[PDB]
Amino acid sequence: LLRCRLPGGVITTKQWQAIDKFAGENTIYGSIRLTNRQTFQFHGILPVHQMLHSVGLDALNDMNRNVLCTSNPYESQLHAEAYEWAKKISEHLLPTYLPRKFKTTVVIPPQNDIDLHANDMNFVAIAENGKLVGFNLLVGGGLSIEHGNKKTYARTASEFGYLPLEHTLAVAEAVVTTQRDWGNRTDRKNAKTKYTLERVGVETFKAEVERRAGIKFEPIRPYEFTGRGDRIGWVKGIDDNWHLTLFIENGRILDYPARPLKTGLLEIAKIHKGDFRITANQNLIIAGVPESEKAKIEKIAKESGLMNAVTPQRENSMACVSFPTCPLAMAEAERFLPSFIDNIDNLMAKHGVSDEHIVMRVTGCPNGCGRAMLAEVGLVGKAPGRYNLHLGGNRIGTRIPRMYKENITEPEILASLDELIGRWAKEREAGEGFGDFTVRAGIIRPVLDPARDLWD
Ligand code: SRM
Ligand code: SF4
Ligand SMILES: [K+]
Repeated sequence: LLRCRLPGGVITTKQWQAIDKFAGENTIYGSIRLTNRQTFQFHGILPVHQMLHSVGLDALNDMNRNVLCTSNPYESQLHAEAYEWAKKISEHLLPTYLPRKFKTTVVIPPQNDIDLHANDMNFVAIAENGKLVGFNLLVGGGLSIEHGNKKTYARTASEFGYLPLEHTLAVAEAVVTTQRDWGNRTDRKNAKTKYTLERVGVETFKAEVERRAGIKFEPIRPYEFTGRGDRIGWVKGIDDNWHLTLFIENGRILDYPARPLKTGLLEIAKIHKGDFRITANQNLIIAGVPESEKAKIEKIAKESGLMNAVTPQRENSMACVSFPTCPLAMAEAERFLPSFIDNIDNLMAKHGVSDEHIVMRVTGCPNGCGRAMLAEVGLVGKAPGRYNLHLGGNRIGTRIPRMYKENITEPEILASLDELIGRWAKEREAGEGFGDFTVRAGIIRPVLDPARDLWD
């Protein structure tokens, strides 16, 4: 288990060739596993640092995780600056010993693909005239819980306010240090920013950030999100450039019989002009393809099975690694997802909603790596073949799903979803999401204040 520091998930093709080689000749699984934090992982490393170092990559005492950045903004020009800022916060936060690991993102509305509410510190980009002018700071998200422990909880991030671009690093540092100092010194399970905020108060925390940063936040500038999914397929970028996002189930890059995904990405990397972007959804964007290069790239991706069409449901589903490599796994996630969505696809078709989607996620244990706690339908592993079923989140990821059923099996999960989806298909309003609907229809009470009403 080695993991690289790759802000915004942008990786060059040169770097891609060096990791593809290593993955194949020096690991048990021979795979490249894209993670939901925009970086990659090798599994079963049988040196790695000199390999990383040689292509300019570095492997992260440091309580800092990979800083995310919206990978494919609708206003393509905004990416360059937002990415430059992600990269700067990354290097800036690089060595203080934090009580718990600190997660940070730079978001570009209206896309919340980086799933901000799962993170400690978030900078929501505010642009004017195609230029970033500042950020809206949201602080305090975290998804990890412990089964049966009502003192733990998933929490969404809180809005602190707006800050001009210039005050970015000072604020970033102030948040880190204030969590570092105020973080719970007695228990590690209460040491996350989300716990500290609830202990001292958002306002008490905010006032301190201001004092330390040397500024005063301005009121939050309007922003809204419309989704969290990737833009699978070709999208027009700036100039004559195009972006091809490839759907990769579980982000597992390996050559399968008749679907050489791994060789396919290597072939593309060899003729690709720009670079690649690893998404927060475990997919890969072949970025900056000249219009003239579209057919060449598409030809390879197509041959390799990288462009095999899947349903919208599949494209919007996610699972953590879990078995066989995770030591904390309670139930299958990655290896369970595919056949599981095979089942969901059938139920979707049975209900005439095959063109629809439900943000469906499966996490192998309460730690929550699969981000099931921000899904419309989340599966939290409890034991082999068993999961806690949570319902009631939303498409954009701003609501925590309450536990609906506990410790049940797939046949039981499927039987419950069969009935709920059927109701949704027939009783929903125009454009109404499944999560919102379960809450509107009274199928599940909403979680309005995580720290106080997440547990029944
Ligand atoms: C690879 C990935 C899930 C995936 O399939 O993509 C993952 C994989 C692993 N996670 Fe994670 N988590 C991943 C994103 C996160 C997420 C979601 C996110 O960050 O977007 C969270 C939930 C949000 C949160 O932090 O609250 C998450 C919360 C945890 C926790 C709980 C931490 C806590 O505060 O309690 C742990 C366990 C721990 O460290 O105590 C952890 C533990 C672990 C490790 C590294 C297991 C371990 O501690 O030894 C899991 C490794 C499995 C394996 O064999 O590879 N992981 N994990 C993600 C790696 C991200 C990265 O590149 O750094
Ligand atoms: S959620 Fe649990 S099982 Fe899944 S990858 Fe994270 S630690 Fe392992
Ligand atoms: K994926």
